[PDB]
Amino acid sequence: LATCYGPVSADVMAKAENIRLLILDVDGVLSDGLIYMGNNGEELKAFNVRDGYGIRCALTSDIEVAIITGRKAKLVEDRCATLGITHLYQGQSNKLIAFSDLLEKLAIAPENVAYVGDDLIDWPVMEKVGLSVAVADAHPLLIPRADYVTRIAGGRGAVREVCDLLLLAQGKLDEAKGQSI
Amino acid sequence: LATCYGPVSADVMAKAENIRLLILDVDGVLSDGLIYMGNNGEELKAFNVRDGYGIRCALTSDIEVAIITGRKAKLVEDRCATLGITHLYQGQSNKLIAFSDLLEKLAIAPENVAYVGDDLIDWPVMEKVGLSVAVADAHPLLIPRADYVTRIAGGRGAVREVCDLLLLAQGKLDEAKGQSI
Amino acid sequence: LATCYGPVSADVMAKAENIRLLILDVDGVLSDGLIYMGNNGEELKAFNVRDGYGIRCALTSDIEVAIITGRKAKLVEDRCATLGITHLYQGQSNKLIAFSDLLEKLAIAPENVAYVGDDLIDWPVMEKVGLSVAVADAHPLLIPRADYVTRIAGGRGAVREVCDLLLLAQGKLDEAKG
Amino acid sequence: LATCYGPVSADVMAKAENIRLLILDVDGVLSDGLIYMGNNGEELKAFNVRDGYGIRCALTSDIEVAIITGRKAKLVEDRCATLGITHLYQGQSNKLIAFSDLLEKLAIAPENVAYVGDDLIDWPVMEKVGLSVAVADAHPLLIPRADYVTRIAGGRGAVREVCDLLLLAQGKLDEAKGQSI
Amino acid sequence: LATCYGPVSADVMAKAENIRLLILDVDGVLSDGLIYMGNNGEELKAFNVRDGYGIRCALTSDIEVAIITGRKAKLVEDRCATLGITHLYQGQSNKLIAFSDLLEKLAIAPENVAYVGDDLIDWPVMEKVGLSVAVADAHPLLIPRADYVTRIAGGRGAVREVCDLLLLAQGKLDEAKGQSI
Amino acid sequence: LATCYGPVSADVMAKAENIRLLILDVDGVLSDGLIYMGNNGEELKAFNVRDGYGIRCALTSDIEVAIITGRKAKLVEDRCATLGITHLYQGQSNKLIAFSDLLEKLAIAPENVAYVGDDLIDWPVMEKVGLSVAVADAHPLLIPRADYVTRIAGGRGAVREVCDLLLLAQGKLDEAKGQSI
Amino acid sequence: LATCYGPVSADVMAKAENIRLLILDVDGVLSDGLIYMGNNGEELKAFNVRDGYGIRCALTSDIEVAIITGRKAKLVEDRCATLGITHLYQGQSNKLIAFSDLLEKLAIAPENVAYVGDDLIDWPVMEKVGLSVAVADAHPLLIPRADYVTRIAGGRGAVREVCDLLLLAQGKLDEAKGQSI
Amino acid sequence: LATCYGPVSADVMAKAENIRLLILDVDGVLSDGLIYMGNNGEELKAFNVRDGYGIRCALTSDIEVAIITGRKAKLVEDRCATLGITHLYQGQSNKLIAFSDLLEKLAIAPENVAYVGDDLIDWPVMEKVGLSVAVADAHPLLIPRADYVTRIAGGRGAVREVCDLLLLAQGKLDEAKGQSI
Ligand SMILES: [Ca+2]
Ligand SMILES: [Ca+2]
Ligand SMILES: [Ca+2]
Ligand SMILES: [Ca+2]
Ligand SMILES: [Ca+2]
Ligand SMILES: [Ca+2]
Ligand SMILES: [Ca+2]
Ligand SMILES: [Ca+2]
Repeated sequence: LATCYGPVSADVMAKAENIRLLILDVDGVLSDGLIYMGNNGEELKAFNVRDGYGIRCALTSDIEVAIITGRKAKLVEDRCATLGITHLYQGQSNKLIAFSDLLEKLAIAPENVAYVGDDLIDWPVMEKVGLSVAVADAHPLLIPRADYVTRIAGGRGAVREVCDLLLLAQGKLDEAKGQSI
Repeated sequence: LATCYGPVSADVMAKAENIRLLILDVDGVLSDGLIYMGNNGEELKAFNVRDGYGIRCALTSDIEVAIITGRKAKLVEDRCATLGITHLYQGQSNKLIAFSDLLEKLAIAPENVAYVGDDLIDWPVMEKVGLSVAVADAHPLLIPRADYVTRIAGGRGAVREVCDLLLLAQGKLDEAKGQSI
Repeated sequence: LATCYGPVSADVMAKAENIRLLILDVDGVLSDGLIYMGNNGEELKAFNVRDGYGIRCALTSDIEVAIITGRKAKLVEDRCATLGITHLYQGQSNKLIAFSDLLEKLAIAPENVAYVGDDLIDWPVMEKVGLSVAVADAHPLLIPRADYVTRIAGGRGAVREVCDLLLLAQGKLDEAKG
Repeated sequence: LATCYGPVSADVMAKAENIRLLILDVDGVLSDGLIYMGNNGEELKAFNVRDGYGIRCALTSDIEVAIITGRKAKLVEDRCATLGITHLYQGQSNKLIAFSDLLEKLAIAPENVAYVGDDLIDWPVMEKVGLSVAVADAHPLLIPRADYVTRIAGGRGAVREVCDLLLLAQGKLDEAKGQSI
Repeated sequence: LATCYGPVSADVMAKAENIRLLILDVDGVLSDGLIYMGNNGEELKAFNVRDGYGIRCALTSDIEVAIITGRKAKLVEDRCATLGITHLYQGQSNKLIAFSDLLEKLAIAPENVAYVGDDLIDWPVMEKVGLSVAVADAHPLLIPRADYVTRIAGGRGAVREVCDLLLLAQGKLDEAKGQSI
Repeated sequence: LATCYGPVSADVMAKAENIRLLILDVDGVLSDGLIYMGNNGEELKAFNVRDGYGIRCALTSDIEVAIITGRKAKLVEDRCATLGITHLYQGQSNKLIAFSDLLEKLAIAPENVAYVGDDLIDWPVMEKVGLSVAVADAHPLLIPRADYVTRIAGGRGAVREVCDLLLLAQGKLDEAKGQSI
Repeated sequence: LATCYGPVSADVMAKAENIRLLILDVDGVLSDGLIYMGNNGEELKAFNVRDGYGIRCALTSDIEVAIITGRKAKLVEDRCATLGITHLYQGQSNKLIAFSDLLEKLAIAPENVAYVGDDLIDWPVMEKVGLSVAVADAHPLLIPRADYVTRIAGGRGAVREVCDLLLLAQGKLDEAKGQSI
Repeated sequence: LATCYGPVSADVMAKAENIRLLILDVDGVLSDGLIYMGNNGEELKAFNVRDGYGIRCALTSDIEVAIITGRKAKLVEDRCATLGITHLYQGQSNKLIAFSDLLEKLAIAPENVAYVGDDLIDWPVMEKVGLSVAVADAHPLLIPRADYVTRIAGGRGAVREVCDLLLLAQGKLDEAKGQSI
């Protein structure tokens, strides 16, 4: 099965077909893994607009989007607001707790869940989900564990790539509309 | 014929000869597709100074330069001011509305218009223009659709490349002068 | 739409749908452009096995395969014979002559012909065909002229890529065998 | 776990551990996919010496090496004789005849069988084996189907790579000895 | 000996086993060598979260992490505060003074120390330590002097690479746990 | 002769031997050509620390460093202050004026001057100096005009590279000591 | 000026404009620098067909082509015969001897001569000619010495590139025609 | 000190200054690792002529060049003949035997010997010599063990690089005169 990023297995496509919830890591997935820090305590993070468009397409194609992140920042709240992401868990080490809460609130089986991570701290959740995704430049020890490895790096369109994959699998890609913000 | 970025087709050269208006996307085209967000509500974007030089050369050589963007930020208005861009459309989901508004105000035919984009939301406009351009690292589904694909990535000199192309085709490249800002 | 080598335009896919004959340049297209010459007058040329599979797929799926070369070698006859190619023109400077001979013999319109080339001498023929193809590492001046530029280089699987494209466009890719 | 070619999944390492027979494709796997032909009818094929060493290590460390190829030439016979490969099947469209012959002769289950191929014609065999492998530069559609994809290209050491993996997983790589021929 | 970044020498793995103190450069090691400066006198630097996870792993595994910088910035104090780095030295031109100071305070022999640098100013200290490390994109002249050259660039996970190496050498990597901060 | 960035011509080394003044462009030479802008008028630019070390080595080794830039920002003054650069020209559209002034004030012949540029507006000055330099990623049309093309891209160490070259040509490289700032 | 291989300097184009004779190295220039030797005393060498087309264009556009090679083989004579090269010197250790003979025979000044080489043994002749050319993958010490360094590697179209440059400079490229042999 | 392939360590250079004997592997060192086999029992192996020039330079500069290879072919004898190599051992599985014979015959201490290899079978010999060299594309497990790793791949100029290194260290590089064969 061909995609606009390269061929994927029938098994990966079958997994993506069932996804009702896409959970995303922030650092190294939605960003390039950097943290910008200033002398007056300012903190910045870079997000990618094409990911934003992808998220918008998913959110309006009956695919819920969630975020579970180890750090905690107001800027992430602002980013979730502008994209319309209502499910946000910040400052969590053991991400299994947020994951159990998500499966509870949305009444959703783990087989209908996809997760995109970039480090070993993400694997406990990724192990349980229907479609585990590692970004192109994730930690070397995570890459072979995931169901699908993206072609695009974290913060460069890896999330858009996953969004495109889910929509294509469900026959929603051609008629998908979002906002490139 | 020969350009400093590599050979281009005669058809692309001929399209570029009639361009009286260059419409530019912002995110992914004039920038590398990143939005910097802070904890105090700050927002940054990165612009390329060699693109600035190209835009100046275009404006000072009878080629109007316009911007249509899906995002809305004051920093964009500032950047347009410093470059002497007077045509700015922000927060536009359906870019056809703004595109139609531009052509009626400037009294210019769609064939005399070039558009440089990076995502699928730009295509409805790009389809109608004389010279459609996708940046090197545009969305993979956009690339095969455009009349021309730049060698240089978004935010790295892709706009300059397009400006160089228009000027050369119009025999203005030798005499064109600008400010590297 | 989507291909295993990456996205292609609607216009290119429409062109590939109509192809009944694929004409192939040899040097730089079926080979990496190299000529091996020996002291006893030996001559070798390298061919790609995956191109072979693609040509066998096309030939058994209603797509005829032809060759027009500027060089002349017995080894090229041997290669065609093993692949079941019957239309071979060697030592052809002006490739337009061999081209007209093919359209006549097979009773085929130039719109239903694809040509894969790598140098400027191939252009007079590529201009006339429905689907012109330059290989990834073709001469720089030929590349922007073609309808489609391959992702794979000459002798590396560029021909297989084109066979894949024709069979995909014709809905034959799944069923085809080589 | 970690290999000298990069991390592999526990799944691949566990599959490699269980392997008693290694079936190898020739063209595009043991060679770089090229057929060198001459005017007098001479034919050449190129092989990699570091692959040779790996085959000698596998054969000396209780792993069988077998070849199923669609082509037929005397040179392939000669290569196998220099390596001590006793199981060779040439000129076959359907590689399932040879694969099943190899299972009855060695009394070996499909799971203890690993296959290295580079094209779609190999897939029927690889589908049924314990560890299916595709070389780095295999046909794009074959790549996502394999359990393992080699880092090294066909004819460059993709076979050595698989031999190194088979030996590592079996704890034989430390004291494995071969001849670089 | 196999790591997830590729093979390392037995001597490097032996040196890495004895490490109780890891001293790190900031600029070009924890960052990509860039200083972001503003008109109101702002200063930003970028850090890598996967480096943070590595640092947290070392500190919780009996490996002290310290920093010696030639620059002085409040932002760096903040980054150290998040990671649990208690030994910070800023504004220091001659890094030997800070180096001698650390060994005296921690009662540690130089052979039990590792240093990760990127420029020639780091060498006088690196020469003395048990394990000297130059990052992948360090100054050309520093690279051949170091015991180990990282595969990953400064600011992109070179520090995490060293942490992973130290933990594997000491048999602590499997059980090592940190926070991606 | 051999340098740590690769071989250089005998003419380039002879030209570097005579250099008493190094003139640098800012944008695309000391930076990667990006301008960061915010919604509150904030302006940011990124500088490279290893460039800073080079400039420090040059200034302390009897090579004067000057800057001529077409933009104007306070942050550039802050950078020049820290590096000890006293010759700065901002908002300079025609760079030939600042060049004439520098030769006048410092009593220096153009043959003893080096200029590092990245765009075509730099050329009128570069044409007159003893050693003209284009950065690796300078505008395509400037590259073939320059006496030397750096290996390193602008804002990534292109200036450190030129600094190393001048110091090597003059036999000051080993004696050179600066601050990594 | 712009070429299909990228920009070249005005000085390079001026040198190319005067060229009446192009002299070529064989090994590393017309070939990829390989010698194929066999057990029966067979010797092979690889030539590039697009180089042959370029050579045919040169000879038919009032540009004499000649070869000076340090080795001697009958295959080279055969190659020259197919291309119509009539000036061939083999087994040539001091290439200045053949160079003088050629210039005497054709009554041509050193300035009207171009030489394409790949190794240091070629420099004494290259130093004297109007246009000296080192191929992209020439010996690293030769590269900085040449007037022009080709973009394309030896045996891959470096000679075609030089032919293309001479024809363009002399205004003969559009109407130049050869045979792809 | 600095070389035309990049900086080497002061240790590697000091080792290179003592080298009187250069022992070379064949397959993967003087060639790219390929064995060409034919239907009528023909064998070919490709040699690099720039390597030949380097070997000629070594042999004329008080550096003996020897060969120990695991395979056995008349073509290798022919290649040694043309280069003037008289010390050739073929079909050697345990290379320590021929190594002991060499040191015995030439009356040379192992510290004054250099070995260039590409696989693990070379290591027992490399472990004993003064300068062990692994080629750029050697087996991954060999690379970290060698004193020096070449920039150039086997059969592409790796041997030339080593020759250039020995001559440079002994002050004979500009001196060096050979035949490009
Ligand atoms: Ca993460
Ligand atoms: Ca956009
Ligand atoms: Ca051709
Ligand atoms: Ca195969
Ligand atoms: Ca530093
Ligand atoms: Ca600039
Ligand atoms: Ca040569
Ligand atoms: Ca070997």
